[PDB]
This record gives sequence, structure tokens and C-alpha cells, in this order.
Amino acid sequence: PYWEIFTPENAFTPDDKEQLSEAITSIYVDYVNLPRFYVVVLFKDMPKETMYVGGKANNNFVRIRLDHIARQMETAEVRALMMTVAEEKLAPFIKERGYDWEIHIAETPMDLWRTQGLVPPPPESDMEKLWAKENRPIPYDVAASKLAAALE
Amino acid sequence: PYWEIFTPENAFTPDDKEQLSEAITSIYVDYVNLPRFYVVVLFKDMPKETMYVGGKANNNFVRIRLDHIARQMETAEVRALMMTVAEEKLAPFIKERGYDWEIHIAETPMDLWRTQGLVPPPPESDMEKLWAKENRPIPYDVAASKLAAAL
Amino acid sequence: PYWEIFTPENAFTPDDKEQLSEAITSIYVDYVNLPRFYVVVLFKDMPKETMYVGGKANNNFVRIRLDHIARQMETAEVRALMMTVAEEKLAPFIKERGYDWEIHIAETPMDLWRTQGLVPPPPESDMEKLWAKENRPIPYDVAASKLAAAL
Repeated sequence: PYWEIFTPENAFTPDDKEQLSEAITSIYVDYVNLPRFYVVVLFKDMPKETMYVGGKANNNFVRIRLDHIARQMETAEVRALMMTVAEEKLAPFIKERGYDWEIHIAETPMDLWRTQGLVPPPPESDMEKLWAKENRPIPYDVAASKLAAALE
Repeated sequence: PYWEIFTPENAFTPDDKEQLSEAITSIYVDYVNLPRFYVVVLFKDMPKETMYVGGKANNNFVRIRLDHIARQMETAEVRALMMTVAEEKLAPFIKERGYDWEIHIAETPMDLWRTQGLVPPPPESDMEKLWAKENRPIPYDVAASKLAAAL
Repeated sequence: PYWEIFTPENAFTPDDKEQLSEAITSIYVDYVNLPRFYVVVLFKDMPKETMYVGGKANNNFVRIRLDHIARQMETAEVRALMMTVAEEKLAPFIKERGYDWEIHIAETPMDLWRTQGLVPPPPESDMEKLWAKENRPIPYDVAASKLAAAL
């Protein structure tokens, strides 16, 4: 997953960013045992008078946008749950500190994606589980792993 | 709508940004009666030698990218009209100030979107009109709103 | 094509950026005959403690994202080729300099895109070839060009 979090300048401490990115990472670990390092969160500090909401500068506004690449969400229930859990993780850092905020997700093609130059392994495959356990992208025989994964 | 406008450093004053983001907001207020606060415009100053066009730095280039989330544009005519009006609103600040520029839109799924943690109301619904009038996201019974709006 | 390259601060010099964006541009020129100026690369310096990978800051990490607008890649083989060649162009600047890195592509609708306020010509069309030769967006009659292209 690819997350962008646009904040008022200096809204979050380094410890805040660690804690919040950990919470966001836990979504994908807990619900789909994704390798932790798949989860990328980019914090973007926005200076005053750079975020305009409804045509007026808003310096108390956090805008979040994310791509999902590894998995598709194929039912209304699963899609609603993703939004529900995302807001649950964000609330201690954003809602509960009095910020205004908005979030949206896009789904992008799984096959147009490389990490450390490698083809990520198939969902729920042994190699994906290995990548998760090691928490690093391990070079592997893509065809061999795909073949065995298809016969699971 | 989620707009990113990448500009040369110090291209726009705060007054500029207010007026341009106001012009952009007016597109959605006027044409589709969207709540103003849905329209988010992020101005991103780009230092010299950070925007490369055709392999060469262009320090006089404004790049615009937007996501449309709330509605889909379903006909060629409506889609063309959006591009035309966007260019109209941008021209006084960008084209007419001598910049080179480029713009594109992506459309993203309506059901993967929350404002203030809330599910936004149906297009053209009473709750959406209420959200526009109050210009804030009002907690409401989503199913009750969807029900009455359908009827 | 619209590339974003998020890097640690001061990772790349302007000459690095020229060379790398030239390599990226060459992909589209060589394989698709696209006008050079379609290829936009935005370099974004990211301070320490702003890129978090698996819940921990990675201050040695380059993240690349691109939109493809002017072409759709319709077969598995072409799509794999795109990724392979992208990595080949990136390697001297990123992999071989010891960075960790990740890249992905989205495809966005071709009709919601303007450059210099103009409708870009159709893929492989004569007007596209003219735009490529001149390396600038040339105003043209959209209907007149489409009329001749049909014959």
C-alpha cells in the first residue's frame, strides 16, 4: 500500500509518525498478513497558505490519499471495513487532536509494480509468506513460485 | 475533488491561491452543486531543477493533477466540458502569465472515500444540499438518507 | 507519462536529474515514439523521518509512482516489458547507489488530459508524429485531422 498524508507543518513528531505508520501497517499485517515493508507512508508537511479547502486557506486540515496495489477489495463489506479500520487507526492522531480531514483510496494494477526491482510474489503464496517472515524482498524464481502457487 | 498544482517556487501569492482555488471551487459549486469543502487544492512549490520535461529542466512549468471522487462523468460531452471549464479557470493565472502547463484527471471509487470519517451523502440528496448549505460534514443516518433520497 | 520520484534530500544533482529523466524519456521515445515533452518527471526531496516503510523511517529509500495517460498497455508481455525497461533505466542511479526503492504505475483516462490547453492527438496518429518532430504541442483542427486519419 502507498499512503500519502498531507499535514499542517510540524503537526507530527518523529515519534508520532512512527506510531501512526505502525498503526497503518498493522491493518495490512492483521487482515491479510502482508509483508510489513509493503506498507509505505509518506508524510508531507504543508506550509501555511498551501492547502485550500472550499477556496479558503485551511491550516488545520489533514488530507490522506492511498493506492492499493497488492490486493483488490471485491465486496462492499470488505471495502466498507477497510474504510472503517483506516479511520479507527487515524483517529488518535487526527480526529482526536481536532484536525479536519478527508481520505480516499484508488486501486492500481498489481502487475505494474516492482519492489527492489523484483516481481512481488502471488497473494497468499509461500514466497509471499517468506517475504513477510523475513520482512525483506527476497530474490526468487518468479515462474517456479507462480507455478507452485497455482497448484495450491 | 482533489487538486494538486505544482508550480515554480513563489509563483503564486496567497491572494493568487485564494482566487484560483476559489475559481476551481466554483466549477463544482456551479455545475454540480457540490459542498465547497469537498474541493481541496494543494499548492506545491517546486524548486528550480526539480521539474523535468522531455529530459530537460523546465523552471517555468505548472503541472496539475486531480482526482475526481464524488461523481463520474459518463458522457464524452460532460467530460470535454470539465476539461474546457478547468482550462478557463486556470488561464488567468497560468496560460496568461506565460507558463507552460499540463493537466490530467483520474477517477477513483466513490465508496472508498470518507470526509471527517463520514460517508458522504448521495449525489443531489437532501443531506448533500444540507452539507453544502452548512459547508461542513454533518453526522447523519446514512441508510435513512439513502432511503428518502431514493423515494 | 507523469513520474514522481521521492528521494532523500540532496540525493541527486541537477546533472543526475537530467541524465535520469533523459533515460526515462528515452523509454517512451524508443518504444512508443511519444513526443519527448509528454514525459514529465517531478523530483521531490523528502527530509529524514518522512518516509516510513513497515512502520519505521527509511531515510535511504526512493519511491517512484507514475501515471500513464497517452497509452494503455493491453497485454501482459508489454506491461512486463514496461517494468523491465523502467528498472533498467533506474538501476544506475538508484539500485547501484545503494538505495532501497519501489515503483508502481497507474493508468488514467486519455480523454481527461490537456497539454498547453490542447487536446493531444490520437496514439500513432500523424498529428502525434508532428508534435513529436516539433517537440511542442501544435494547435490543430481535431476534426480535420481525424477525418484524414480515417483514410
